[PDB]
Amino acid sequence: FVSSRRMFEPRKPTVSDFVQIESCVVTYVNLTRDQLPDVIPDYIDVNKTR
Amino acid sequence: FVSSRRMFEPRKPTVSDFVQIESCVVTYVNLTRDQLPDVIPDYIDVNKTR
Ligand SMILES: *[C@@H]1O[C@H](CO[C@@H]2O[C@@H](C)[C@@H](O)[C@@H](O)[C@@H]2O)[C@@H](O[C@@H]2O[C@H](CO)[C@@H](O)[C@H](O)[C@H]2NC(C)=O)[C@H](O)[C@H]1NC(C)=O
Ligand SMILES: *[C@@H]1O[C@H](CO)[C@@H](O[C@@H]2O[C@H](CO)[C@@H](O)[C@H](O)[C@H]2NC(C)=O)[C@H](O)[C@H]1NC(C)=O
Repeated sequence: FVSSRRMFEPRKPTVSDFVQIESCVVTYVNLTRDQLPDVIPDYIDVNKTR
Repeated sequence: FVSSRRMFEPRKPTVSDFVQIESCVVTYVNLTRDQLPDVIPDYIDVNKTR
């Protein structure tokens, strides 16, 4: 869930809401190809659509 | 078109500028999926593409 830090406004995540980062860190939740759409309903699997 | 709240700089909107919302309200514009490409040139109908 994503919410304003000031105001609790829980919300589902968005693909555009995120940015890629060069390096992972130990605090990043582990995730897989299949899991990412589960976390992000907005995900687009180009490999599968192709 | 989307433009600054402060001033007038209109341009076509992008799905990247939008977000899901839990609750619809009667103020919201009724819309159809085929209108999404019409409303947003940046929308993609994933199901039909599949
Ligand atoms: C998320 O992943 C990082 C990266 O570690 C790898 O992936 C993990 C799922 C696990 O298989 C690690 O053994 C892999 O090395 C995790 O960071 C690891 O943390 C453990 C804790 O002791 C450490 O032994 C590993 O060396 C770390 N991995 C590194 C440094 O590459 C992390 O714990 C995973 N989970 C979360 C919630 O971030
Ligand atoms: C969009 O669709 C909704 C759902 O039908 C419309 O909401 C209705 O509005 C009328 C107007 O008084 C109410 O009587 C109904 O109770 C509403 N139904 C709901 C909220 O489920 C809405 O008018 C349509 N148009 C717009 C611009 O939202």
